[PDB]
Amino acid sequence: TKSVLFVCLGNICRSPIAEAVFRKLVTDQNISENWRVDSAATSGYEIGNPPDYRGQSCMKRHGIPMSHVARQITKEDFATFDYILCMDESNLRDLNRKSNQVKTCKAKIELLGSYDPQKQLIIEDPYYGNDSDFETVYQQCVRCCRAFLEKA
Repeated sequence: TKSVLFVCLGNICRSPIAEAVFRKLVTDQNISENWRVDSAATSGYEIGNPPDYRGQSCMKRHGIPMSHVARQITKEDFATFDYILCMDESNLRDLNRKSNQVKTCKAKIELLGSYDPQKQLIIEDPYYGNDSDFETVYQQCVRCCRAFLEKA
């Protein structure tokens, strides 16, 4: 099995969308049995919350079921996931910090946007934005997830 964990600060905007995007891709290609897919937060602010409703409206317009309970990344996630793909530099900073506190870091920790063929390296937090900023994030997730799936 291969595994990927999508990470943002709160695990309510960008990482649930990336996770649902990726799960769609793998499910539609008949290989979701081969993938463990999940999303998690670097912070504890949103634990137990569903995705931001704006993101749900976005993903409903694109046909994508999205069903998630926010959770914080754990030390175990570094041992178990093959990839931890994050959204921005503050995510990357925090994840590198946590990775250095564990014994086993199996996971490669990378920005998701490093996969973009269009080269938009940062998936910007849409929390303080509007519907078009959710849509940009979805479109980044779709490009980057497909490149990642091809490379992984």
